[PDB]
Amino acid sequence: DLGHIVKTIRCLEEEGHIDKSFAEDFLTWYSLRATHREVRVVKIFVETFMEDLSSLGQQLVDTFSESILS
Amino acid sequence: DLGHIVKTIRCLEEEGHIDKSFAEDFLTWYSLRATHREVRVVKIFVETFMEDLSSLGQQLVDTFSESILS
Repeated sequence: DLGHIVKTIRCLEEEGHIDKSFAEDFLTWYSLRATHREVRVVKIFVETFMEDLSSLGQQLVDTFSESILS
Repeated sequence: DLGHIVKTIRCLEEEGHIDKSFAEDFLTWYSLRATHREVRVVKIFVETFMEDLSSLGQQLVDTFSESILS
């Protein structure tokens, strides 16, 4: 979870939807003072995103592999 | 574009949908020998992903900001 949340927050930050400031605050909050249910809800959001990432990856691989190999 | 493609490929790699090997090959291919149309199609896939990232970011911010602030 924590590893997935950090990786996900990094993706967001790298494209400027959150500033480094919010990233830090989000992670400190998540780790220290997020209630058990708000963690469960964070996990849900991250899981949807993981599914979208899985899909893109499959798409890129499926669509371009043949070309990449030459 | 290129900056967005690299950032996007990094997100994928960080969660093991592609190995560092494919990342490198994908980027070299994209830059050097991807045809103009296959670039247009890559861009489309990346754009869908950018929309999914935008949404997650908004979701996290919208849902948790109040909590993060205390």
